[PDB]
Amino acid sequence: KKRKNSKKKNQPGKYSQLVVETIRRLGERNGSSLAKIYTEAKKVPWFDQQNGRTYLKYSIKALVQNDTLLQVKGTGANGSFKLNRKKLEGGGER
DNA sequence: CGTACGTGCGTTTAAGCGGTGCTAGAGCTGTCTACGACCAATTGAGCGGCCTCGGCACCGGGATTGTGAAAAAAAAAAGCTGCA
Ligand SMILES: [Ca+2]
Ligand SMILES: [Ca+2]
Ligand SMILES: [Ca+2]
Repeated sequence: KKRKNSKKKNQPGKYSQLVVETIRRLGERNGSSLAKIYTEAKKVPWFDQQNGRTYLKYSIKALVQNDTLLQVKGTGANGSFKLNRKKLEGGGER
């Protein structure tokens, strides 16, 4: 349907998935923080201890831009990120 | 319940050792006089004694500040549902 419309929607990577799973899994409040999600994110056996935190940082920055996720205050530290996916297109928009 | 610490490995580092070589500077000696003790005479700073009057302790009255109770809202929290 037209040009740059009805697009691929490439499935996110295992860390970007873990960020979303973890945010919903313990999410019933006004925001889930970077440091919070990291705390039991690393409980997962395949999680790369040395870099994982940085991967989760890449994910959250991209998920917010995607409009998959949204920040309650979300500048640098604390941030707090609620999945804003609920009331949206869900299919992508420019 | 989360992870900071303790353990134990293999790998890396530089302390420790014994030695040599060089000389700064610690420390000793001898000399000589500037400086401090000691003294006697002089006298004025600082002592005790004494008097006074204004600060400050104490009081009463009023202004002000902070606390706690009760009632009522805002909010998290909890237990309760069917679905999916
Ligand atoms: Ca702790
Ligand atoms: Ca000397
Ligand atoms: Ca006096």
